[PDB]
Amino acid sequence: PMPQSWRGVLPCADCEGIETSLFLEKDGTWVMNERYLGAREEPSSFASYGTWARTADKLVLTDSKGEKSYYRAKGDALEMLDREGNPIESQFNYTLEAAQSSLPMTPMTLRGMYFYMADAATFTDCATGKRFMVANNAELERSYLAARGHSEKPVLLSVEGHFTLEGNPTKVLAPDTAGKFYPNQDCSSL
Repeated sequence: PMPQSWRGVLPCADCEGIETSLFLEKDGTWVMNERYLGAREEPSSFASYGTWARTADKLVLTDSKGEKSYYRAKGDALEMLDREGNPIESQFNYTLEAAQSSLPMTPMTLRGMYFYMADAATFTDCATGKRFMVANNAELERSYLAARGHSEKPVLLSVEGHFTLEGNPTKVLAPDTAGKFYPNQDCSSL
């Protein structure tokens, strides 16, 4: 009671990965194929065969040259082990590699002091105190005015938006939703 064909891509110390496929045959023989993605090696792939014996859950593969290797089949998974039964493993990191890509377009929420005047909207962000330009948007500007009443003062605003590049190439806040102005409050309040 166990499957007879396994696939998977394993880590390559010198490439994108190794396309691995193990085939367990009825006649107690096996054949393995390894293909190197992103190869800089002559034979982009090489296969191996031999006979296999399986104990309870363990599996021992003896190749065409008598060289052994071990696996433990837990479900649909086939784990590579050392002869003691421990799984062979590698430690993985989490590092962002320098690359160049465009500013995200995913909207995020922002809390800031919005201020519009003479076709120029600015938004002093409560969180970083930094102040960016807000892409012109009729409705937003209307609402702002309608909320600042008898005063030319900046109004707290909560809007969804993302940063984009505009002309004058300069960062600018582009709204993604109607705003929600809060006239009486400022950043400190809640």
